Amino acid sequence: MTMEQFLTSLDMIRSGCAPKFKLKTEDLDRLRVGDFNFPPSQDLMCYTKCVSLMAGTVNKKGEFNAPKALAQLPHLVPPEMMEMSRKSVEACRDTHKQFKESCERVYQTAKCFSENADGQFMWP
Repeated sequence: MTMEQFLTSLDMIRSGCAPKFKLKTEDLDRLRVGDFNFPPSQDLMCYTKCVSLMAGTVNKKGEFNAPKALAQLPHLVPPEMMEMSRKSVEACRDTHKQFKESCERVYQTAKCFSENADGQFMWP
Protein backbone atom coordinates (compact mmCIF):
# COMPACT_ATOMS: atom_id res chain seq x y z
CA MET A 1 0.00 0.00 0.00
CA THR A 2 1.07 3.65 -0.46
CA MET A 3 1.86 6.16 2.30
CA GLU A 4 -1.52 7.84 1.66
CA GLN A 5 -3.44 4.54 1.91
CA PHE A 6 -1.52 3.70 5.11
CA LEU A 7 -2.33 7.02 6.82
CA THR A 8 -6.01 6.60 5.95
CA SER A 9 -5.96 2.94 7.08
CA LEU A 10 -5.07 4.10 10.60
CA ASP A 11 -8.54 5.64 10.91
CA MET A 12 -10.25 2.61 9.43
CA ILE A 13 -8.50 0.24 11.83
CA ARG A 14 -9.33 2.49 14.78
CA SER A 15 -13.04 2.50 13.72
CA GLY A 16 -13.24 -1.32 14.13
CA CYS A 17 -11.76 -1.26 17.63
CA ALA A 18 -12.52 1.99 19.40
CA PRO A 19 -16.33 1.41 19.88
CA LYS A 20 -15.52 -1.75 21.91
CA PHE A 21 -13.86 0.34 24.71
CA LYS A 22 -14.17 3.43 26.83
CA LEU A 23 -11.31 5.58 25.52
CA LYS A 24 -10.09 9.17 25.87
CA THR A 25 -9.47 11.06 22.62
CA GLU A 26 -6.30 12.61 24.01
CA ASP A 27 -4.89 9.10 24.69
CA LEU A 28 -5.63 7.94 21.15
CA ASP A 29 -4.01 11.10 19.74
CA ARG A 30 -0.88 10.38 21.68
CA LEU A 31 -0.72 6.73 20.55
CA ARG A 32 -1.34 7.94 16.96
CA VAL A 33 2.00 9.88 16.99
CA GLY A 34 3.77 7.05 18.88
CA ASP A 35 3.81 8.73 22.25
CA PHE A 36 3.26 5.82 24.71
CA ASN A 37 4.82 7.86 27.57
CA PHE A 38 1.78 7.96 29.81
CA PRO A 39 -0.04 5.41 32.06
CA PRO A 40 -2.57 3.43 30.02
CA SER A 41 -5.96 2.39 31.24
CA GLN A 42 -6.98 -1.29 30.90
CA ASP A 43 -9.35 -0.16 28.07
CA LEU A 44 -6.49 1.46 26.18
CA MET A 45 -4.32 -1.62 26.54
CA CYS A 46 -7.13 -3.90 25.33
CA TYR A 47 -7.67 -1.45 22.46
CA THR A 48 -4.03 -2.14 21.34
CA LYS A 49 -4.82 -5.86 21.48
CA CYS A 50 -7.96 -5.41 19.27
CA VAL A 51 -5.84 -3.45 16.74
CA SER A 52 -3.11 -6.10 16.72
CA LEU A 53 -5.73 -8.92 16.40
CA MET A 54 -7.02 -7.13 13.34
CA ALA A 55 -3.43 -7.01 11.97
CA GLY A 56 -2.91 -10.70 12.78
CA THR A 57 0.37 -10.10 14.63
CA VAL A 58 -0.87 -11.51 17.97
CA ASN A 59 -3.24 -14.29 19.11
CA LYS A 60 -6.11 -13.96 21.66
CA LYS A 61 -3.65 -14.63 24.46
CA GLY A 62 -1.70 -11.54 23.28
CA GLU A 63 1.32 -13.58 22.18
CA PHE A 64 3.24 -11.77 19.43
CA ASN A 65 3.93 -13.94 16.34
CA ALA A 66 7.21 -12.59 14.91
CA PRO A 67 7.35 -14.87 11.82
CA LYS A 68 3.74 -14.04 11.02
CA ALA A 69 4.19 -10.35 11.72
CA LEU A 70 7.13 -10.32 9.26
CA ALA A 71 5.01 -12.05 6.65
CA GLN A 72 2.15 -9.65 7.35
CA LEU A 73 4.22 -6.39 6.98
CA PRO A 74 3.61 -5.87 3.20
CA HIS A 75 -0.13 -5.76 4.04
CA LEU A 76 0.26 -3.47 7.07
CA VAL A 77 2.91 -0.81 6.43
CA PRO A 78 4.02 1.05 3.34
CA PRO A 79 7.48 0.44 1.69
CA GLU A 80 8.87 3.57 3.53
CA MET A 81 8.28 1.92 6.92
CA MET A 82 9.17 -1.70 6.12
CA GLU A 83 12.71 -1.58 7.44
CA MET A 84 11.86 0.32 10.60
CA SER A 85 9.05 -2.20 11.23
CA ARG A 86 11.32 -5.21 10.47
CA LYS A 87 13.85 -3.88 12.99
CA SER A 88 11.12 -3.28 15.54
CA VAL A 89 9.69 -6.83 15.15
CA GLU A 90 13.17 -8.16 15.95
CA ALA A 91 13.80 -5.92 18.97
CA CYS A 92 10.36 -6.48 20.47
CA ARG A 93 9.72 -10.20 19.76
CA ASP A 94 10.32 -11.13 23.39
CA THR A 95 8.65 -8.22 25.17
CA HIS A 96 5.46 -10.27 25.62
CA LYS A 97 7.19 -12.80 27.93
CA GLN A 98 7.53 -10.31 30.79
CA PHE A 99 3.74 -10.05 31.04
CA LYS A 100 1.02 -12.64 31.45
CA GLU A 101 -2.24 -10.79 30.83
CA SER A 102 -3.14 -10.62 27.07
CA CYS A 103 -3.96 -6.89 26.87
CA GLU A 104 -0.86 -5.89 28.75
CA ARG A 105 1.31 -8.19 26.59
CA VAL A 106 0.20 -6.48 23.38
CA TYR A 107 0.31 -2.96 24.80
CA GLN A 108 3.88 -3.50 26.08
CA THR A 109 4.92 -4.84 22.66
CA ALA A 110 3.37 -1.78 20.95
CA LYS A 111 5.11 0.54 23.44
CA CYS A 112 8.38 -1.32 22.59
CA PHE A 113 7.77 -0.76 18.86
CA SER A 114 7.26 2.95 19.61
CA GLU A 115 10.45 3.23 21.72
CA ASN A 116 12.56 1.17 19.41
CA ALA A 117 11.28 3.05 16.38
CA ASP A 118 14.23 4.73 14.75
CA GLY A 119 11.73 7.01 13.01
CA GLN A 120 8.15 8.28 13.46
CA PHE A 121 5.89 5.52 14.72
CA MET A 122 2.08 5.67 14.26
CA TRP A 123 -0.54 3.57 16.00
CA PRO A 124 -4.12 3.35 14.63
